[PDB]
Amino acid sequence: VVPFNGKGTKASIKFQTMVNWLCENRVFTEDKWKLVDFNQYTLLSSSHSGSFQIQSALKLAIYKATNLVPTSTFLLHCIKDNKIVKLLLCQNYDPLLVGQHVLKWIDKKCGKKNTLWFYGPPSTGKTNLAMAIAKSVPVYGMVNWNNENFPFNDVAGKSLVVWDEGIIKSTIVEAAKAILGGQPTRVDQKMRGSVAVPGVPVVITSNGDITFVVSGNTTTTVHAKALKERMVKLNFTVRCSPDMGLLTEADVQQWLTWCNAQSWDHYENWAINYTFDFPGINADALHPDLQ
Amino acid sequence: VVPFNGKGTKASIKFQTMVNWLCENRVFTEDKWKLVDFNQYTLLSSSHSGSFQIQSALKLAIYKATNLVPTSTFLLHCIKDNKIVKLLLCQNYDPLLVGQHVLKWIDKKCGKKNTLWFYGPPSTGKTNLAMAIAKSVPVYGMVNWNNENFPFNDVAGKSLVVWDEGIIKSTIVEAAKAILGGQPTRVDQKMRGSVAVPGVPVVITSNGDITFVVSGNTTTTVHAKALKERMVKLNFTVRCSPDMGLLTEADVQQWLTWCNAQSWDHYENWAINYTFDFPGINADALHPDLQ
Amino acid sequence: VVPFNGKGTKASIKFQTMVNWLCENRVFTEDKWKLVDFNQYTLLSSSHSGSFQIQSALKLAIYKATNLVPTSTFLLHCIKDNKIVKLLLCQNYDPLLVGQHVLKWIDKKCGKKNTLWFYGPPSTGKTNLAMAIAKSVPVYGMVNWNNENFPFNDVAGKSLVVWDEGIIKSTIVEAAKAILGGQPTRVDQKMRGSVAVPGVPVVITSNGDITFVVSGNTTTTVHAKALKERMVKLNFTVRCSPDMGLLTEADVQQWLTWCNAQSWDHYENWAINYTFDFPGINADALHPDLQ
Amino acid sequence: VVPFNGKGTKASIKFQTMVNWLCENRVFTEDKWKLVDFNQYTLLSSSHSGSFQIQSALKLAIYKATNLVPTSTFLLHCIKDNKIVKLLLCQNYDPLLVGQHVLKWIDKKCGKKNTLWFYGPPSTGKTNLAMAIAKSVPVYGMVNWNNENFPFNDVAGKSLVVWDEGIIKSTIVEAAKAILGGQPTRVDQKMRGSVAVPGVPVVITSNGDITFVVSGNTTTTVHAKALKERMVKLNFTVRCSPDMGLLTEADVQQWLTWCNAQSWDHYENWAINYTFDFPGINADALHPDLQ
Ligand SMILES: Nc1ncnc2c1ncn2[C@@H]1O[C@H](COP(=O)(O)OP(=O)(O)NP(=O)(O)O)[C@@H](O)[C@H]1O
Ligand SMILES: Nc1ncnc2c1ncn2[C@@H]1O[C@H](COP(=O)(O)OP(=O)(O)NP(=O)(O)O)[C@@H](O)[C@H]1O
Ligand SMILES: Nc1ncnc2c1ncn2[C@@H]1O[C@H](COP(=O)(O)OP(=O)(O)NP(=O)(O)O)[C@@H](O)[C@H]1O
Ligand SMILES: Nc1ncnc2c1ncn2[C@@H]1O[C@H](COP(=O)(O)OP(=O)(O)NP(=O)(O)O)[C@@H](O)[C@H]1O
Ligand SMILES: [Mg+2]
Ligand SMILES: [Mg+2]
Ligand SMILES: [Mg+2]
Ligand SMILES: [Mg+2]
Repeated sequence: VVPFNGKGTKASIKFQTMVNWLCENRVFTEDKWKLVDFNQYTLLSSSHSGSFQIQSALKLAIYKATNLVPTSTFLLHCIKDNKIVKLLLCQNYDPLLVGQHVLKWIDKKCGKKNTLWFYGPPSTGKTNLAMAIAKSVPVYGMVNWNNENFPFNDVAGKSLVVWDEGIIKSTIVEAAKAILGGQPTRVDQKMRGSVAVPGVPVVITSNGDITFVVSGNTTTTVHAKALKERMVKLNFTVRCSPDMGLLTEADVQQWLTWCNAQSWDHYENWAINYTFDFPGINADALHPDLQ
Repeated sequence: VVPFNGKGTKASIKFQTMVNWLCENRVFTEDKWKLVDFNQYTLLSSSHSGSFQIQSALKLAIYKATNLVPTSTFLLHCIKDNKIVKLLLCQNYDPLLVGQHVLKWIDKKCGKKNTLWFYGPPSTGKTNLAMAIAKSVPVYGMVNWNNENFPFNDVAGKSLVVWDEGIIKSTIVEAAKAILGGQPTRVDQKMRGSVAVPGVPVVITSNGDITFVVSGNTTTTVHAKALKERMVKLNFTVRCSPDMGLLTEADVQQWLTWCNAQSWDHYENWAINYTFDFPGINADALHPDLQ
Repeated sequence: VVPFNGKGTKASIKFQTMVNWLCENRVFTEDKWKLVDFNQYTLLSSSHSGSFQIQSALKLAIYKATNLVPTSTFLLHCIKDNKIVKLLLCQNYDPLLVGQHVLKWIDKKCGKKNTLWFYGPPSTGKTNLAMAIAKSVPVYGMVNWNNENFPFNDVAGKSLVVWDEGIIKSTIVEAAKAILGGQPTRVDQKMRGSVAVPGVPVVITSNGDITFVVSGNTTTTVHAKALKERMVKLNFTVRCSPDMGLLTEADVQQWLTWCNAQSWDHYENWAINYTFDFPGINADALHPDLQ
Repeated sequence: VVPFNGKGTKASIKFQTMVNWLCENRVFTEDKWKLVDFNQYTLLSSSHSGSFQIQSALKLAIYKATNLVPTSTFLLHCIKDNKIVKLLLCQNYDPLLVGQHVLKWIDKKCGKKNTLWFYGPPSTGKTNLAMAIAKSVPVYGMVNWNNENFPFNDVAGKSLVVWDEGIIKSTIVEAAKAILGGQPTRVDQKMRGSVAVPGVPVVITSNGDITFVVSGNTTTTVHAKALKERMVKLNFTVRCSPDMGLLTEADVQQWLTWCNAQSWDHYENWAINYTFDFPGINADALHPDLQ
């Protein structure tokens, strides 16, 4: 489609430049704008026009970051000292395959297996890898912030949804299957006009088996197969020492950048058959620098 | 206290004999009365007096069974062929200590540890050992039968309460802590005019860990300590042939009688300080009749 | 169990004789009692005692008919001229096998398969063959009489439940799966206090496929596997003559009496594995009497 | 069917005699009993037993009069002077045919044509003829008495239902089709336990075409065909002078008794296939008495 030949004024060009600046510097909230540039916010908020422009530019930046640019782009751009690879080696997992799977999963290139699940016993490194990952995406949401009766109230405009120490009830199990597999909600179909558009990755950490759905004062098992069809499970069964601090965006960015450079030939070999359980660590097919 | 000098008539003695028969024949409901002796039920149901007497005698027999006679008397009435012993041996547990603890627990002689917990993965023998105990006692009740919002609605007049594959919610945890610890409910305290209401033993089977209380869409571990003060845990890990069938009342009675017949020296050594987790079988402490 | 040695009076014996008379003559409602014997009803209803006795005897007779005497005895009491065998032959079915299956089904001896489904184009005999078994049993109930939101109100005390031109909605599918399989509800288990409560046979006639569950304005197939495990399906294709005539209980009694006397091996050879579709006719194995 | 062995005492026999007296003398309400025999009512109301017996006898007499005895028997108890025959001659109708049709319709022998409709212009004798036939039957009801939302709430136990100056709305048109066609409501089937327990004759008088069903603020015609099927119509197109007075029970009884013993041929052919409109006179075939 040939773009419309409409020509803008100087104010429109400056507004577009400000939107580009907002998207470039990963500023997506009013508080972040105040913390990053108080001068521009103060100058803009002196009139009605600037107040309208702030909201309009914020919305446009959200849309551009979550719809027009791949999420992995806000993930990229000597590896043995990284904390992420050491953590993934402690729990006997291959860092390269996990990184490639994360790269493919955050771009909605894994099919119906839209959910990533972390499982294991207390202090084993789970809300630390999930929340480092979440802090590197442009916008992320959480199920804990939302109301109990509406756990999926706000999923549009987000790059990731985090469910921390979560359990699935029979009241919402029908809705969760829609969001854990990537199926759009009905209202998203209605306003967009198509049958499937938005999509959103989901990451879950828990201490117990979420395949068991609580019904009343008891538990059922009839929903196990459908839930297992849509998840990839990792076992964090090795406790970690308190010698490790918080995981930061730089560590995960470096880890993913290093993973993206190496050979991908192994990954699609697994991609013929996506398994519920992630493959375990090997030694014949390990990366030479990781030894 | 010297009993009152009241003298009964022929009808009173007949009614007392009927109550004794009802209590001795282990019949406590109208349906079992019709099934066992339809002639007497039909003869009584011919007038208002007989209809009143049916309900009065049923209530009196229930009270006598659940309050005046210890439950362990009903349970009591070669051993290799017993399925209970083999099932408990396959699960790395000593049948003798388990039997002694069951005998002491059903009589409310364990203190604050009023709950028995069976934990383990699918088909390992748990709704089997529990519902043969439930049928070995005069009257038992289920949390499953009760309403969702009132799990502990009916506990008066019961010798046992069974919670099958259940989960503890945060909206009912306050009543759960009281009922699983043997603490009498406030309504019974008010109605009976005393603070010495006995309380009912509880048995729980589950696939997951019930010390993680379901709150909202997450699980909390704040109560995990307190619950551990009121429960004894048994792990059922090994699985069992699909050929062994329903376990029966005769097997439970024989196992409990044989357990009671032996010595009672090792139990009170453990009873000095009760442990949350039931100890496993010992290599040399096993009874000669079981080695 | 030795029955209670209590002895009844003359009035008790007369009441028991009246209950037996009510059972023998298949009188289970007040209107039928008035129609059959107005003299005894008028004599009894002259005082409070007789009015109480009427209801007591009716309840006892219903209970004895439903729970203490097998229903097949009420059905049991040349064959080429019978209408039922001709109707079942027109639809390419063996009347002997159908009769034996009906006899085993009405006594709750089929396990999980408690439902009988008649399906086909209109005017093919479905209501006729089903509402003749219903009139042959002592007491029968109808799903159509009950409320729309509560289709399973009166299922206790019934020998058969009839669902005519029925469709399964998504709101009642949970209770429908339980009732069609012969399992009891929580209320029945709690009131009886026996967990093992017998179910009631169900017969359904319909013009469409009832495995498609109505949800909203759509039909779904997520329950089509559990429903087929509980049902036996017969196809009524051949249209019937416009002067077929209303079927009579005597025809059903004659057909079932003839079927019960014949050999059974051709039934339990198939009864190891129950199929969703009823086996079709076989001229080689057809009984020589009705050739 | 054999009556029960039970025989009554003196009190039971006296109660049965009192019930027979109540049924014979056409006393079916307490006010009628006080008006006809105040002495017996006063002696009965001395104690609780007589008060119970009064209600029991009234209910038994009502049931006997409305279920065990044909209605026409209450109606079958020179001919020029009769007012009914003169009125029917002034309306261009054959009195013999009307009498025979009334006799066959009061006994529920007309099939689906359970309703009788009188239509015509103001003051032409219609609340007259219809309320003189209702005075002859033991017990009758009226749609006027009942609530507007539930016009057919109390129809059990009546020999006739009168709908005076009526009109059919779209809210109840489904229920009326049951009453006007003679089919039982689901409540009657539920309580009695059968499929076709009762059926009540209906008589309707109106000044307009009742086949037009009122819907909202407009009129529909989609229900006309069924109403035409379930009804028989007469045209009272001639008004009457005010000298004529009321129509009594004696006139109706004499008219119906006279029509009962003339012939049953000119009706028998018509009963082969009923027409919506009642045939008019025919001087070719008219009875010599009134000719
Ligand atoms: N805010 C923090 N600052 C420093 N170290 C932290 C912090 N949070 C967690 N850690 C460390 O990270 C490791 C695991 O913590 P965490 O990732 O929260 O565990 P987890 O498996 O998610 N726990 P749990 O929620 O109890 O099942 C431990 O070594 C902690 O000491
Ligand atoms: N109804 C039954 N009839 C015959 N045998 C049975 C029955 N139920 C259980 N069994 C036998 O008992 C074994 C244990 O079953 P069960 O006691 O139900 O296990 P469980 O651990 O409670 N199961 P689950 O509820 O899946 O955690 C089975 O493997 C069968 O061999
Ligand atoms: N009341 C009746 N009296 C006489 N014959 C009847 C009666 N009802 C049905 N039949 C006959 O029996 C046959 C079966 O009719 P019926 O059993 O009502 O049909 P059905 O299979 O339920 N049809 P439908 O409900 O339209 O799918 C027809 O050929 C009818 O003529
Ligand atoms: N209460 C009465 N007292 C005396 N005569 C009456 C009475 N009611 C009716 N009549 C006579 O019966 C005739 C018919 O009246 P009625 O039967 O009420 O007519 P209708 O056509 O049913 N009425 P409507 O359509 O409501 O105007 C009258 O013209 C009177 O002669
Ligand atoms: Mg955590
Ligand atoms: Mg179990
Ligand atoms: Mg039909
Ligand atoms: Mg009028």
